[PDB]
Amino acid sequence: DARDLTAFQKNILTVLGEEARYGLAIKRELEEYYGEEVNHGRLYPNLDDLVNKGLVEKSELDKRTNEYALTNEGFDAVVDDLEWTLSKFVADADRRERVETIVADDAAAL
Amino acid sequence: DARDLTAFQKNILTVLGEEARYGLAIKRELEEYYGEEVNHGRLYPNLDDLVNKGLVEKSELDKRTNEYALTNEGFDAVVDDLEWTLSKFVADADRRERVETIVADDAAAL
Ligand SMILES: [Cl-]
Ligand SMILES: [Cl-]
Ligand SMILES: [Cl-]
Ligand SMILES: [Cl-]
Ligand SMILES: [Cl-]
Ligand SMILES: [Cl-]
Ligand SMILES: [Cl-]
Ligand SMILES: [Cl-]
Ligand SMILES: [Cl-]
Ligand SMILES: [Cl-]
Ligand SMILES: [Cl-]
Ligand SMILES: [Cl-]
Ligand SMILES: [Cl-]
Ligand SMILES: [Cl-]
Ligand SMILES: [Cl-]
Ligand SMILES: [Cl-]
Ligand SMILES: [Cl-]
Ligand SMILES: [Cl-]
Ligand SMILES: [Cl-]
Ligand SMILES: [Cl-]
Repeated sequence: DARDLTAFQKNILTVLGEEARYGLAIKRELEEYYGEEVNHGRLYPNLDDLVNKGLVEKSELDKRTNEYALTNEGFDAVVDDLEWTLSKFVADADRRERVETIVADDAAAL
Repeated sequence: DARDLTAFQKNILTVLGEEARYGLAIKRELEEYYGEEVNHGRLYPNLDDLVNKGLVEKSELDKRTNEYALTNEGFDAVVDDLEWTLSKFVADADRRERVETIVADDAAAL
């Protein structure tokens, strides 16, 4: 089950929900989120874990470079947690309008 | 600091984003999420941590019942996580359509 993942592992999945990324690209995406450095020794063992759990697939481009992508299971985990989060956040009309605005503005910036 | 919370602590904040709740009520909402029992020894020390961080307020009610609610800081942390999650998930028009359906269905069920 994916609901037991650590916050750091879920954030990797969130990053890859946007698009498949090289390991180094995931690291900088996480660093922009956390506002502090993400060590190589924290990211890559957790990438390994998610690959072994069946949530991420690894494509070997070169020695010292790989691309990571969500599996179907991984995407299901991302959508499952988003649904649960929204089921609790969308608690009244004001909350509905707030999310509608977030999504619309996110779309506009694409 | 809020972006450094554990998955369990973030899930507590999510639960209280829906509405204020007694400790016992938080426990069962989390149990429904995880599909497994949540021990008192895990929930309550984490609630105390969130209170100490200023993200939850503990209202001590009559006769040994406590009710927990988000502070303004706690609500900020829930929205900030949701915005980051949505910024990564809403990557194209089909992703936007899926989120908008989830939000609308949730609102309709209220
Ligand atoms: Cl965690
Ligand atoms: Cl973590
Ligand atoms: Cl990349
Ligand atoms: Cl890599
Ligand atoms: Cl790169
Ligand atoms: Cl780190
Ligand atoms: Cl490594
Ligand atoms: Cl989520
Ligand atoms: Cl759900
Ligand atoms: Cl509504
Ligand atoms: Cl709101
Ligand atoms: Cl956790
Ligand atoms: Cl979480
Ligand atoms: Cl309650
Ligand atoms: Cl209890
Ligand atoms: Cl109760
Ligand atoms: Cl804090
Ligand atoms: Cl308090
Ligand atoms: Cl964001
Ligand atoms: Cl989609």
